[PDB]
Amino acid sequence: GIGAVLKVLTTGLPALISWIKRKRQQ
Amino acid sequence: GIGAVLKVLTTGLPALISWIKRKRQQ
Amino acid sequence: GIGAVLKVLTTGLPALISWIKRKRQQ
Amino acid sequence: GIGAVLKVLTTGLPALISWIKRKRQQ
Repeated sequence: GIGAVLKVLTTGLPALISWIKRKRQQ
Repeated sequence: GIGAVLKVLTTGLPALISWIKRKRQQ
Repeated sequence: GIGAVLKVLTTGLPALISWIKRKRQQ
Repeated sequence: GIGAVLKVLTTGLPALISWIKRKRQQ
């Protein structure tokens, strides 16, 4: 439920952002 | 991984959004 | 603040998910 | 666009996360 969602975001969002930026450059 | 973050975007984020909206009208 | 964030997510998240899936296949 | 969604991931999503956490402890 909410708590596991938050925890995935907190940990996993920074890598996602990096990735997406890379992909966009390419 | 991206894969884990990606599954939360598709299922836990939408429900979280609806949650936030409920709490804002309270 | 929160309301503009939500509104960007609601509208913009489905396209983001599609995109990311495509990129991952490639 | 992705570009618009991407800026919200980087600035409005983190603050929203902190918000949710405040509301959950209430």
